[PDB]
Amino acid sequence: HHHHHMDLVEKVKELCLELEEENLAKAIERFITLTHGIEKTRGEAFAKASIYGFLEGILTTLKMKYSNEKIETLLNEVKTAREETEALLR
Amino acid sequence: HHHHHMDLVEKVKELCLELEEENLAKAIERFITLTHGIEKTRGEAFAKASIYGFLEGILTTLKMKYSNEKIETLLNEVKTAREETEALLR
Amino acid sequence: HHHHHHMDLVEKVKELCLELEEENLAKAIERFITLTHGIEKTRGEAFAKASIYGFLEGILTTLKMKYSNEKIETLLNEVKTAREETEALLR
Amino acid sequence: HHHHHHMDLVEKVKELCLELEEENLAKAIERFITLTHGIEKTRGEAFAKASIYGFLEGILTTLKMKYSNEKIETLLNEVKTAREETEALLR
Repeated sequence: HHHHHMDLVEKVKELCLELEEENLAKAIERFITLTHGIEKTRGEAFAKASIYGFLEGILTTLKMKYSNEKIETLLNEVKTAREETEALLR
Repeated sequence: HHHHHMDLVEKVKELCLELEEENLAKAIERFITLTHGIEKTRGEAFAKASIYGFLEGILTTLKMKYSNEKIETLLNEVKTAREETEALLR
Repeated sequence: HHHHHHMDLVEKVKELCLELEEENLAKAIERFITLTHGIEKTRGEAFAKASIYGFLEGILTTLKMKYSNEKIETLLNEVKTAREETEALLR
Repeated sequence: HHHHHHMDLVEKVKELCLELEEENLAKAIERFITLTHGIEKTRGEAFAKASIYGFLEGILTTLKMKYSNEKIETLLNEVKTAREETEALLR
């Protein structure tokens, strides 16, 4: 099992609450909010790489101020989403 | 006073140590190293949006901890570089 | 901060030229951005952006020597800022 | 017919500014060029030249919006030539 896309961006914003990090999550929403145009102008992979990377940033430093199973689990999940996103077919 | 590319990345890995987050700096080094081919494979904006998003994710979370003037500074600098990177010419 | 980028920043500059009566100038930009579309194809984005942005700097700089409107410097700073990001590399 | 290229082109233009009483404009070209120094080593020569030339044309263009000097038009077409050549690929 593994979360993906908008789903994954939620399992994360979520864990941010469990960590009592309110603004952190509000930011994630404000960030994904702006990463709205990128979509059409640059394409889907570019749009995912930004967000997935941004979520990688977070889950990365959180994994320092806390040590839950969740974080690592998610971080590895998001990390996999990134690796799929940038990979090219041909 | 704005930084860019490798430089802005360096001035961020730097704030990490200043913050006593060596592992974090190590992480960025890893991230930047793993971005490696992306620039080749997907392009420069992709590689940039990818790494800048990550840096902004680290920074956005730290800002939810320490309160240095640097952090909010390096943040607006990262967001601005991400914005320019994603903008299209026509 | 509130920096403008790419086509949008270009668009701002043209506008500013209008807000200054300078029309043939605003008309000139379009002429320039148009006669430089393929560049992106052959040299890429950074190169394309470095030509247009440098071009806007040149415009914004000689006007800042004719008028006083704060919008000029504010705008000049952004194009300069955009140039710098565009030319920076990750190594 | 021989035309100006690179550094000399930068000078002829910087010179025209002086002969128009706009030395600040001239000092700008000076500082622009300074700032655009290592870029040559990072993005290549074609890149460095396209930014500086676009910059020069941006000036020559808006300049032309305030003077009837014959030199400007020619000085403009020259910078235009320099660019066309610079951005062209050997393929």
